[PDB]
Amino acid sequence: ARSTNTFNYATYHTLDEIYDFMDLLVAEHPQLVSKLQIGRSYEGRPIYVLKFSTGGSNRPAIWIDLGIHSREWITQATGVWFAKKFTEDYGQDPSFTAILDSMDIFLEIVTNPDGFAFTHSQNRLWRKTRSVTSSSLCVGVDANRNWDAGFGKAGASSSPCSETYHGKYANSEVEVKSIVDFVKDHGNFKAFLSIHSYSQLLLYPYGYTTQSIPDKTELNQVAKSAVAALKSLYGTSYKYGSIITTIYQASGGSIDWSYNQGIKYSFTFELRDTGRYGFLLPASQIIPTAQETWLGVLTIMEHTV
Repeated sequence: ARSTNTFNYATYHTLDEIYDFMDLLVAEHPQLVSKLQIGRSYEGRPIYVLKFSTGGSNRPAIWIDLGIHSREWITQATGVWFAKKFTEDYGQDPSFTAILDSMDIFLEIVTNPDGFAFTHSQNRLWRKTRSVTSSSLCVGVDANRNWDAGFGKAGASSSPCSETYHGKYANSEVEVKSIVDFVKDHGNFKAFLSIHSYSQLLLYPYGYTTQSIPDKTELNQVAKSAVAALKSLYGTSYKYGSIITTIYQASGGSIDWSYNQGIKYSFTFELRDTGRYGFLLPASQIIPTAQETWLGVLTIMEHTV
């Protein structure tokens, strides 16, 4: 509210509160955090990214996006906790301190602002963007099927009314193109993590093809380690593997795109739970979910540094 120290991390927040939170955090830690606007959503809402850095010029970076699918509230709530966590652990935790002393972390808490606002306003289970097409009465695109990676192939729908509609063409959604341009312009990202829910899974490329990535052995071992670390707090069990062998074929996914850009450490997290509550995860599970997930993310970060 008035300070990130009085902000209630154990409850779900609206878009305005999360945006106010960003300004508070930047005001409290000006030498570490800065807020960047990488674009504007379809409905004109600013798209913000928090940059955590201790200095340098274009240092190797880590990308983390959450809430690309709006109804997955546990992701945006985890993102807020993450932001605060970075500021409290720098200079306290030896490992995280070493990471921030050599690398920058870019965090996008609300990747799909329009959808998020909608879930609070009209439909709690809305997942797509809110772009309109004259071609249909239906609204929105599945932003995680809109990337240029096997775009339009099996694992996505060509129907505008579908929950998995991929869009008219790759990167048609400004919420996606804003990330694409930013990452390509930066040119020095080493890891790309996209957070979702639910299912308790840690996945790596690919989803659109059965082809195995040349870094499978390494990513599979990193995934195994991250899962072990995450489980150490509350015993939460995760499964890991490539997207297509673990779930099913899925085209136009973000990490398939990032990996094809040369970002080796591309992973997607599917948080709690396994179905008991699903997308409506109780607010009482926010902090413990965030705490365990942190352990997994840091593990991946340690391997990138």
